[PDB]
Amino acid sequence: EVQVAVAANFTAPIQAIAKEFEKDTGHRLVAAYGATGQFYTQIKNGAPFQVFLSADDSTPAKLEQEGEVVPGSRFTYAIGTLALWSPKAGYVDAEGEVLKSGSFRHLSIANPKTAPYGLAATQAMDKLGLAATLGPKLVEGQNISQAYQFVSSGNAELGFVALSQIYKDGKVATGSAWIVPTELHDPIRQDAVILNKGKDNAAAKALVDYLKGAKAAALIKSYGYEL
Ligand SMILES: [N+]
Ligand SMILES: [N+]
Repeated sequence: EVQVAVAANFTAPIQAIAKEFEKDTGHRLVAAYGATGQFYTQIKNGAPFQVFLSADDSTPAKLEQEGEVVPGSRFTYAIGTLALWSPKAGYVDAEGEVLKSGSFRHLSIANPKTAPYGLAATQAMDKLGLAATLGPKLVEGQNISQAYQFVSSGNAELGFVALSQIYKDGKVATGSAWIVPTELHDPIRQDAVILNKGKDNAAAKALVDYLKGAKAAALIKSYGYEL
């Protein structure tokens, strides 16, 4: 009974939370996935979403200034991490020296105009002093899921991906990765919000309470997010 717009980094997490949420509360979570920025437009245009799980905090804040949000509704549900990643175990070294030494032609990022995880990537390359040399090599996905898939499918040698896409059981579980240290970019604070069409909706209220709950908190951290 709850239409949720879900930033692509949070695709697998919400599919998992949706299964326990349905069983526990009886309300069905119907999720659309995509870039935070694309949902900003859809919401502005009348999309039926009732809850919005952003990959940032500024987009929910922007929507509230423009009257699309229930005041009092904004909270942080997860804090993400950026990783440089390749499915090839020898390719991305433990310190990220490939960004400086590598011979790759394609570096995958999510569209930084719509994807907070892409913005974190361009902040990190900028603070590394590598924006001018890596810029020509960039290939932009429409969201962090597409950016990841470019690397997984071999359309780019490596990419800046969401930790949630490669992390299981407290560990990067596949390929080779460098965890981007936070000082290189703004913390990836991911905020949730009840939208106008979710005001006074029982499933919407149940969901945000659930996201703050014990079963949701354990799943969220199992994908590498901090709370
Ligand atoms: N930056
Ligand atoms: N820091």
